[PDB]
Amino acid sequence: QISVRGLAGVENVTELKKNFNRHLHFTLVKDRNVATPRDYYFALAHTVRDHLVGRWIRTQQHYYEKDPKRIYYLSLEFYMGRTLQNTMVNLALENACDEATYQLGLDMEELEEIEEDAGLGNGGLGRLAACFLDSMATLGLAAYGYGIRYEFGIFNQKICGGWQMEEADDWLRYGNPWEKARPEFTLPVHFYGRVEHTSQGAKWVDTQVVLAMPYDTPVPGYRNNVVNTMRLWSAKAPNDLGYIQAVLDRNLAENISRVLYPNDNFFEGKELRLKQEYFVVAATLQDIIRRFKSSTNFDAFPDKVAIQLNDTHPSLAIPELMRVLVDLERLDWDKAWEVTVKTCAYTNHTVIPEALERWPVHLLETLLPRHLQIIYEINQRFLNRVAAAFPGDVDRLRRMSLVEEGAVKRINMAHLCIAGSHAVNGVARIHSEILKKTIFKDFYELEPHKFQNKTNGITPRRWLVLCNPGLAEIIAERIGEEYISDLDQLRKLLSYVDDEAFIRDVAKVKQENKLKFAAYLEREYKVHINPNSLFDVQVKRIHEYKRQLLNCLHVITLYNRIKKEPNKFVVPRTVMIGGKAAPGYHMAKMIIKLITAIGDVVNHDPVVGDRLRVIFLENYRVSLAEKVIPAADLSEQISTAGTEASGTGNMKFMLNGALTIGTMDGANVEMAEEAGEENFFIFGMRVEDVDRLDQRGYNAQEYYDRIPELRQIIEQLSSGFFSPKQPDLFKDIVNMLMHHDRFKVFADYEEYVKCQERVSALYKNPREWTRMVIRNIATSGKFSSDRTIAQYAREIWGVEPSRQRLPA
Amino acid sequence: QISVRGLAGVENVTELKKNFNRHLHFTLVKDRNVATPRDYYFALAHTVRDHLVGRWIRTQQHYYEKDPKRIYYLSLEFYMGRTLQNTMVNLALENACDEATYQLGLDMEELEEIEEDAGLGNGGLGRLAACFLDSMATLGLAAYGYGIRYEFGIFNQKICGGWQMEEADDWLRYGNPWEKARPEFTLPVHFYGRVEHTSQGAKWVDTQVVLAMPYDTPVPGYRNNVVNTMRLWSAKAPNDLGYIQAVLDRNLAENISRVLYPNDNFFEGKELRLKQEYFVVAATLQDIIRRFKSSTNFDAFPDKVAIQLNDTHPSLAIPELMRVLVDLERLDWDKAWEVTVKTCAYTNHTVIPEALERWPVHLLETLLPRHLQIIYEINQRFLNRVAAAFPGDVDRLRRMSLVEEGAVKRINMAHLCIAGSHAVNGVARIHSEILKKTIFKDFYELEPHKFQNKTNGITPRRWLVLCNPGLAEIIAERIGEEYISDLDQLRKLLSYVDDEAFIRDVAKVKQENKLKFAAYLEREYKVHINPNSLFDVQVKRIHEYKRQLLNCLHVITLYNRIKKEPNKFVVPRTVMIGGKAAPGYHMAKMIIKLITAIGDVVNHDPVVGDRLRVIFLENYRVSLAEKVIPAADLSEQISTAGTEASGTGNMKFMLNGALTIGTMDGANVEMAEEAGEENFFIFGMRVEDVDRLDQRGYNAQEYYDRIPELRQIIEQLSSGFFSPKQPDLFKDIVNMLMHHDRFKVFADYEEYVKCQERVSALYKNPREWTRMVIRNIATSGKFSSDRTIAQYAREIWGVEPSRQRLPA
Ligand SMILES: OC[C@H]1O[C@@H]2O[C@H]3[C@H](O)[C@@H](O)[C@@H](O[C@H]4[C@H](O)[C@@H](O)[C@@H](O[C@H]5[C@H](O)[C@@H](O)[C@@H](O[C@H]6[C@H](O)[C@@H](O)[C@@H](O[C@H]7[C@H](O)[C@@H](O)[C@@H](O[C@H]8[C@H](O)[C@@H](O)[C@@H](O[C@H]9[C@H](O)[C@@H](O)[C@@H](O[C@H]1[C@H](O)[C@H]2O)O[C@@H]9CO)O[C@@H]8CO)O[C@@H]7CO)O[C@@H]6CO)O[C@@H]5CO)O[C@@H]4CO)O[C@@H]3CO
Ligand SMILES: OC[C@H]1O[C@@H]2O[C@H]3[C@H](O)[C@@H](O)[C@@H](O[C@H]4[C@H](O)[C@@H](O)[C@@H](O[C@H]5[C@H](O)[C@@H](O)[C@@H](O[C@H]6[C@H](O)[C@@H](O)[C@@H](O[C@H]7[C@H](O)[C@@H](O)[C@@H](O[C@H]8[C@H](O)[C@@H](O)[C@@H](O[C@H]9[C@H](O)[C@@H](O)[C@@H](O[C@H]1[C@H](O)[C@H]2O)O[C@@H]9CO)O[C@@H]8CO)O[C@@H]7CO)O[C@@H]6CO)O[C@@H]5CO)O[C@@H]4CO)O[C@@H]3CO
Ligand SMILES: *Cc1c(COP(=O)(O)O)cnc(C)c1O
Ligand SMILES: *Cc1c(COP(=O)(O)O)cnc(C)c1O
Repeated sequence: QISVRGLAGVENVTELKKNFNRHLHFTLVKDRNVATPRDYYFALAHTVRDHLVGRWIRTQQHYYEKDPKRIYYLSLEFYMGRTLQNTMVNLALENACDEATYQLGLDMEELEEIEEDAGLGNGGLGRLAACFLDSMATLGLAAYGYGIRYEFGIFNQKICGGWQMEEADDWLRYGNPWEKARPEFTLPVHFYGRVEHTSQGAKWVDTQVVLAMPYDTPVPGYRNNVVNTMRLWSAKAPNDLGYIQAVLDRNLAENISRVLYPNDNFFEGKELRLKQEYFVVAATLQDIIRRFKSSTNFDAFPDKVAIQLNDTHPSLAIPELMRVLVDLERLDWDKAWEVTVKTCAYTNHTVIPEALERWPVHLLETLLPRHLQIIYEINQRFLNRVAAAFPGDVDRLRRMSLVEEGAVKRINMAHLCIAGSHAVNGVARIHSEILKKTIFKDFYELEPHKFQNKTNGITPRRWLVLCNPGLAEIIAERIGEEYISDLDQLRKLLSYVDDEAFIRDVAKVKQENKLKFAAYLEREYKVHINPNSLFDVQVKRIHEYKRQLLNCLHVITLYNRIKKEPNKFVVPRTVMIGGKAAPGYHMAKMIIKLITAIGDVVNHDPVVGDRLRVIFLENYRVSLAEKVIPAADLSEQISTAGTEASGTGNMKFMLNGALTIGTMDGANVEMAEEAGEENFFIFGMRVEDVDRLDQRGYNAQEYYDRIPELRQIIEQLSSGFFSPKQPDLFKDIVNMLMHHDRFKVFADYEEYVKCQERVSALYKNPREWTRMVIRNIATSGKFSSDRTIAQYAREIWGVEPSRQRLPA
Repeated sequence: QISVRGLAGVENVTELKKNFNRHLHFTLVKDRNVATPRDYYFALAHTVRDHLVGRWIRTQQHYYEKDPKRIYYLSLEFYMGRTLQNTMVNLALENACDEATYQLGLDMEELEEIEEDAGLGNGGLGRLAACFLDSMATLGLAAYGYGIRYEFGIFNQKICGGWQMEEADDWLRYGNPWEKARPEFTLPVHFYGRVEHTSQGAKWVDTQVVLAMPYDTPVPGYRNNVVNTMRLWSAKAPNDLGYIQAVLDRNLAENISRVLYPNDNFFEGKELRLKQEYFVVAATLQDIIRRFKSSTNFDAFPDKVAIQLNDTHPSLAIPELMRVLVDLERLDWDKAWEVTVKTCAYTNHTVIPEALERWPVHLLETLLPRHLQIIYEINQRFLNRVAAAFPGDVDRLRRMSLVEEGAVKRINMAHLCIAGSHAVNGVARIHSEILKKTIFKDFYELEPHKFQNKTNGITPRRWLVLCNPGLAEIIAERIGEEYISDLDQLRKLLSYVDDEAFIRDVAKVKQENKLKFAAYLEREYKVHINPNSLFDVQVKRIHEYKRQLLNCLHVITLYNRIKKEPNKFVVPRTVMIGGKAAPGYHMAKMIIKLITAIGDVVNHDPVVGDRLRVIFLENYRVSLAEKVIPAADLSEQISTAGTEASGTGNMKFMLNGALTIGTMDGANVEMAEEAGEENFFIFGMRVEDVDRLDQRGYNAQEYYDRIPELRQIIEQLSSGFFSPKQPDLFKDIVNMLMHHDRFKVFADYEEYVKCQERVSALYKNPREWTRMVIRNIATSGKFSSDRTIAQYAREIWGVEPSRQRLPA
């Protein structure tokens, strides 16, 4: 059908159809007369999977022969989403399969919707891991993704009475055709026990043992025949056992890989979570070393191994690597430490205090006794270095210690990471500067060379070609298909900004996406949106710093203004807000309720008509993002300046033809810088403005007294205007806004509303709106994860990326 | 290589080899240079599996079209063993695969040993289910085996210090290629709740829900292209959910199908066990009814459905069927009951009191409230019938009640079964007569027509062709291969009893089996048996009624006699005793220890040389039985008369060329009757003898005082002769033997020892021993499960078996 979607081919198509039938018959054991749609999905999934195996085996074969430096990406999260379509795209089988399935009388799109999302992530951090795997494979790097195979990923969100209800994400129920169990690589992981000191050194003994079984999932590069591996560990109990109970208690050990903690940028010092962090770390390292010894001095270890820590979650890799080298390989501490620092690198993802991992000493003391001793030793030698560089600065020592004193002694994992890594990077220029000027100022002054920046990016394969084939096509029609793996080329579209034909096509693709999505809402959610209105969407995890509330205030303002002048003209808008709230985050759940409550009032007001609709996008996840983003006109990125490290959703919207309204926060700064501030809708306080507001003191009351429209909104919330049967339902919201708002929602209200008016004014001029859109798309090249990965490779891992196709 | 093993074939072999490679490449994702032996086993397993699918789909297709009466075999146990070789045999692919694997440079036997046993059974009862499935498929019956898919089957037994150590049987760890998950047939099962009475009748409400997911395993008939199904249910928690714990608590619901209770002929009133019994029953019935409505009056239900209860374990099918018909389909009680009785049949497996299921009323009251009411109602109407037939016999009423009074009110499930079934059968003639004369005398007098006998049998496919191809061949060489599916033809061998060539061949096959097994013991168990000695083996679950102890007394006698006259000649013997002891059955575990203790003394006595060896066969199971049985010369079947309902191991030994020494118990009676008492080594008390011994009173001391040799043995056990470091280790054994032996071990000692001497005398005459052997094999035809199943079909289910081959 469309060019960028691959060639069909007589032989190719008849080859797929026959294999589809082989699998339906032999693999699923069924015939066309009893086959269920799920059966069809599986037949196709196995057929496509077969085209990966040859390349997967030869790629892993290639690395064994050439023996290149290996990149190990450790993360407790891999927000993969669906993989059927992504695999077809990277293999160029999309049109062929579409045709073959067509001839077999089946709609492929219907079959793809049957696939369960691999929701092994919470949000930004886990999606970055997923995009990185794709880019690493597309750039020919010998990379391995390592994490945990959770039986249950992020929970499925259902709204009842306007409230969020959590449901277990049993994604493995019908089976996963993409994974391959490798029982022969099972390894033991130790917990508890005690440390024994002998003549030969320390000995960790009397430990409880848990087995780690790996499941490999293929990761195809884009049209280069490279297939890397993502290895996920699963917890199994040893077989070595009144009798019934002993057998049933095996579930205790296997609960380690049972469920993903649903926290987004928030620390929970639970034991189960620590066990998970050590489990993935211990099993991965043994696999790493094993693979290494098959190439005994570890002096060459750093030249053959690079270990990237995605946040502090896998920070135990540092003391674990030391333990093995010192306790097992018998290297001397200093040599061991040199090796450790040279192979490990750390990526920081946030600056908010509640997200920092600080594990109680008593917990590490019981669970990982030897690791605690190693951490103390690391701390000792590290503070000796600080003391020597900054003589007499006793305060600096307390601040830099990996150990935090107080009622409860804790270990600061972020400090552990900085000390044990040769590189520490932020995820956006502004975030990286803040790390050097605030949070890690002391460390930066001690070792300025370790700190770097690596602005995040997204993969143009899944986030453009896959989710917006219509836009990918009209772009390919003018500049070719090379940009798909070299997004910078998108700049060439800059000379089509005045092209009438292009303007019409870009505007038409968007319109089509909106129509398709507008229908989607009625089908599986029976709604009533007007596809001619402006699609105003804010989708991301629900959090106070994200300020979904500021968005809510604007929506209530629009409503009040309409009611004030019913017969005045206003640009119609469909406001969509979606995202999951972590269970137990009360405020976050109150916000979802408030949003649905507003929709309940606004959506049923005869006077408003279809000029304003408020929709809460239920169960937001990767597969839903692939749908709503291509259909958006306005991207809401309004976090208080200095709180959103980088953000990646913002890049998704820019690449897909939506305009951005946001603060100078995270990557927003670099995006506006690339497109030109005039092509961005920037508003609100900048970082410094937040700073001198705190020094002076934030008094929300001041804004309430000076802004009539704001005052009215607050009075409506308090009086029960949005909760008739429960007048004080939102007393907590108002209370927080008026007396304890850490994120200064009122401070940016006026500027936000005004900027929103300029957005509406521009939407009234279709041609100019679209021309600004073209300028955003044309400059979104920098935000491709290919660029990001190429920088990590050259500036951190010390390996050269290659686009050379591997033999077919 | 051998005739009965199928034809190779040019096309056939090159077709297997290529498919073997397809699977190794595409299914296991590997190449010959990294493939592990397990990988090879799986490639072959998937290849063979592919040859089943066509027939499996057409067989199930056939039944749908013809719509024959369906047989549902309910059992909580299916002792399947390995299925790779069995499948090849029934498909006649054994030689072809052997050749194809040979050409690929692989030893098939080595690959078969990699397969895990499906140990979803304890012993006799579960193996009978397995043999029945094979026969039902071989006789073209539209039969379905229904049970539970236990994550952990019978535990693996390991001996340490002479003691039994239990290990979890994690048989699904590497995966099961034979099963097929059918998520679309998932059904809900209810527990707890309460009964609500309305205008429309009773309503079971506020129940906890557990889902039942089926996994189908193919069951191939012998060379007839029929492939039946064994559907095993797995417990899953519903998805409808502080947050972490709720997710982790899902394991509570899923623990229902986690492990098989390891009890052999012993009742454990545990809640988990009851839940298992209802779980398999409720899910199976819904499946049965669903399939029925697709052929609404249930008057025809009994003509289209037969439900066989393997013991009382699935007895809840009776009140469950009533519940559905009355509470859901709204039929009137009497009609419902007529239907129930006509579709259900019950098979009794034992008469020992400790095996009878008596569930506490309070348990059924909490877990299955409505079922308790239905049982009470059934009991009421049933006793009204007894009262009418036996006016004034108040005692008879108490005895027959399904409800047993006392400190704790219980429900007698066996009484429930008799009342709700149109047929009740014993498993051996003598066992069935005992049911009518004792245990169920009252029921028999009330309804003599319900009671029947169906002597057990074993499948000649697995128990001859598969485990003893050498014997199968030399027999086929003279009478053809028709006997494999018509064992009666084995009688034709009766006219070869004087044939010199046959005598030499039969004796040679045995010798070969003994050599192969004698080596096996050294390889994986590093032992030292003499293959020229008589193989004396007793393999079965360890139990006091089985009297492994009587065997022990004989072994100690032989030893003491040798030590008395060291230079006297005695026929050398290798005594093998194997079997698992249920955990918590103290006495059973003491017996295993005693056996190993004897071996420790006997096996290291220089004076004994290799004239006497005592070996304890570790981890006895189906796959081990297939090895030791073909190699045995003497089969020990010495249970106290009247305790072993039937036995099936006895039939296995007879079919494989071993002579039998045993009591007139269970099927032993019918076997000796078929071969002729002169060709059997019968000894000990008969049922009546046990009876007048009890009436008089059993005084073990009397035997101890009158038998010098017996006295010496007891003194040795007490003095610590077999436990030097622990003098009173066996004080409990002696105590039980002397004061509380329910099984009268001493009563049969003298006769047992003497009979054992006649066995030795016969072994000294090779030619005559072998001629007697031929007479046993030649008459073992009656014990084929094909005969057994044909009788169930005609006399109980009302369906005609057929040997007609189904189109290929
Ligand atoms: O594995 C090492 C030890 O681990 C564990 O210790 C951890 C603590 O439990 C944890 O609380 C935290 O320590 C913090 C501490 O609690 C806070 O009080 C604070 O401490 C600062 C203090 O307030 C400042 O005064 C200053 O200390 C200076 C000190 O006053 C000054 O005298 C000098 O110190 C020199 C010593 O005087 C001199 O004897 C010599 O010390 C040798 C030592 O003899 C030798 O054995 C070896 O150290 C051994 C040690 O002896 C063992 O006891 C064992 O220690 C472990 C603890 O038991 C654990 O509880 O093993 C050690 C091996 O490393 O080597 C020493 C020299 O390296 O030289 C000293 C010169 O440095 O100068 C210091 C300047 O630092 O600073 C203190 C730190 O800011 O803050 C602490 C950090 O948060 O973390 C501990 C692990 O780091
Ligand atoms: O669902 C039915 C009931 O279920 C539950 O009851 C069970 C008991 O809990 C459990 O213990 C066991 O019962 C045993 C009992 O505990 C023992 O004591 C013993 O009882 C025997 C007794 O010792 C003997 O004397 C003899 O009883 C005779 C009786 O003495 C004599 O009078 C005559 O009985 C006639 C009645 O007199 C007459 O009124 C009439 O009864 C009607 C009844 O009116 C009508 O409602 C209906 O029965 C209802 C009943 O009324 C409800 O209470 C309800 O009963 C349930 C219990 O509540 C549960 O606890 O529902 C019933 C619906 O079936 O129909 C009755 C007639 O069928 O006619 C009677 C003529 O039969 O004769 C009897 C002769 O039997 O024998 C007793 C039994 O041997 O042994 C009991 C069995 O172990 O089991 C109970 C369920 O079976
Ligand atoms: C891209 C993405 C995110 C990250 O969004 P931000 O707005 O940067 O927080 C979160 N969830 C999903 C499903 C995503 O696709
Ligand atoms: C045949 C068999 C049994 C039954 O043996 P009996 O001696 O009748 O109790 C038990 N276990 C296995 C493994 C069997 O093969």
